[PDB]
Amino acid sequence: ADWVTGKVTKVQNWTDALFSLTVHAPINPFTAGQFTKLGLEIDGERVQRAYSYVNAPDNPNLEFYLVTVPQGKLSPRLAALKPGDEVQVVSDASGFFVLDEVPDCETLWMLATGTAIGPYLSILQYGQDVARFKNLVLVHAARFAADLSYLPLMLELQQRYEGKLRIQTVVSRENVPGSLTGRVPALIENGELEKAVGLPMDKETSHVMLCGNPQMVRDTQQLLKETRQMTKHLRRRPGHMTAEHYW
Amino acid sequence: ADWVTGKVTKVQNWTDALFSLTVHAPINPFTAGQFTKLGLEIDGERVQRAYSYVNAPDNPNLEFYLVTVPQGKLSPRLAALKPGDEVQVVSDASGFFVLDEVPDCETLWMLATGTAIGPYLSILQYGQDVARFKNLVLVHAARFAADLSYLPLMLELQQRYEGKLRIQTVVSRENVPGSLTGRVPALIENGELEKAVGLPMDKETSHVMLCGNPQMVRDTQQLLKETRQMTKHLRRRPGHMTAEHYW
Ligand SMILES: Cc1cc2nc3c(=O)[nH]c(=O)nc-3n(C[C@H](O)[C@H](O)[C@H](O)COP(=O)(O)OP(=O)(O)OC[C@H]3O[C@@H](n4cnc5c(N)ncnc54)[C@H](O)[C@@H]3O)c2cc1C
Ligand SMILES: Cc1cc2nc3c(=O)[nH]c(=O)nc-3n(C[C@H](O)[C@H](O)[C@H](O)COP(=O)(O)OP(=O)(O)OC[C@H]3O[C@@H](n4cnc5c(N)ncnc54)[C@H](O)[C@@H]3O)c2cc1C
Ligand SMILES: [Ca+2]
Ligand SMILES: [Mg+2]
Ligand SMILES: [Mg+2]
Repeated sequence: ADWVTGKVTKVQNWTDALFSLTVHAPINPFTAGQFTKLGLEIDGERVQRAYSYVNAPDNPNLEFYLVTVPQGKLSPRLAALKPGDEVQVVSDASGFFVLDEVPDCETLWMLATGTAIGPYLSILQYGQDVARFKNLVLVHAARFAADLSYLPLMLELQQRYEGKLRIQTVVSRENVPGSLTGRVPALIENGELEKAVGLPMDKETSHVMLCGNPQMVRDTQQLLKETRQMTKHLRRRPGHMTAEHYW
Repeated sequence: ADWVTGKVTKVQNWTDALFSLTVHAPINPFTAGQFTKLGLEIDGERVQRAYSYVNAPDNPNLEFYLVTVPQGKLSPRLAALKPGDEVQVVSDASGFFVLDEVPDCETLWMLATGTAIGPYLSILQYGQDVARFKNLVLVHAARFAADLSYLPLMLELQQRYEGKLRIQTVVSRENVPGSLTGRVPALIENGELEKAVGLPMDKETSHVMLCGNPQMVRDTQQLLKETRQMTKHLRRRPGHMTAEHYW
């Protein structure tokens, strides 16, 4: 896994914990939805972690949306980077959370918690290989309204897609006009998410991508399996769900 | 002003300085765009200030979007209210920043700084008397992206308006994907706002509503007069610009 040297060109601090890095690095071409590994030297040793590309692959402004994990090894050090700093970038991207691995369906649902919205933003900004889906639905769940860092881009995407892309934000406990409140699995189970979006999530019409918090991913997959007869998708055994856990 | 007792039902703290109150109170009917006055007793005397309704006239959740003016007489005390607390509400709404005072035109531009987005949210949520406008453009200018409190609602509105409504964010003090950087008058003058929105601002096609900071309001009015032969609108001298300053 050889690497190249990236240079930080922008640091955007969204909240005390959330930031986006913009980096220029001579990486190889990647597929929208894939991740690389970013690395710094910590206590005399190379430390690296996976981070998804937020940018479309044809945009050389590499962008990563991160949360500072308390007591985390690498994230606080990435949080300390300034424009002009170097960071190590693995030159070939990894991952199967990509349209190439998503079967045709009427409605493609894309569920993310927190910083796990990245891969959907890469995919949606790139805008290729989506003609075969009638509907696209992006659901961003975060703890507070203040944590929904890509709403302006989301307004841009919604307009671009002319009604084909439907977007819904979810917050944990706040009452926020325009957002749903609560857990993604609970909002699926009680019908509120589907009512808000105005499209069903079911085996006949949907594929569901799930990205980020393992509890959200696990609980949602268990719910859809037990209550909607929806299965994990495999090349050899076609199904309805594609997942990428962030931990 | 004849008043009623409101009960705070919800308080949403957006930022250290921004908050929205929700109130139940037996007010008289109001026109979307109008304001009332909210009041508290401070050192033995009744103090009150004007606040625009954010809610549509048929929504009993009376909602006000406020900035805490540091050491302001009333706003810090309103920021201290908690659900269940009482607040004084004037029962007859005031103001002429309403669609019945807006002349027919092709594109209605709604410009607001900071908390002055309220009257537009009332108008757009009620969604009446807008058939007559081919285009609606809502420009929310704030200092930082963290200050754009109603983006989830704006995204909801943009979706339901099926392309009629265009939402544009402007942030003066940083660069955020999907936002325009700068101040409203400069961005009108240099074509950026019109470029970002995708529609012209001119005397043939436009009416412009302006709400909030008096410097934004007067600088913009002066620019459009000198530069685009657009004038302040009156019943007796029909023109292109409607204004409401917040101080
Ligand atoms: C494919 C993939 C893509 C990813 N993309 C991103 C991304 O784009 N942006 C991003 O911020 N992170 C992303 N992550 C997670 C990232 O790789 C790191 O795990 C994260 O930055 C924490 O690393 P650390 O060195 O600071 O903490 P560590 O010292 O490694 O401690 C991490 C421990 O905390 C946990 N952890 C990881 N993330 C969180 C979290 N948010 N909350 C609570 N615990 C957590 C796990 O339990 C882990 O064992 C991704 C992970 C994977 C597997
Ligand atoms: C018709 C009308 C509608 C209004 N609607 C709202 C609204 O919906 N939400 C809202 O937050 N304010 C609104 N305002 C302002 C509001 O009436 C008060 O002036 C404000 O809350 C500050 O009062 P205070 O007692 O805390 O400050 P004071 O002790 O009276 O000091 C006043 C100073 O506060 C500053 N200020 C006043 N209003 C604002 C503002 N909104 N943003 C930034 N600085 C300000 C000015 O610099 C002013 O000189 C509106 C004003 C008018 C005239
Ligand atoms: Ca009229
Ligand atoms: Mg809806
Ligand atoms: Mg645009």
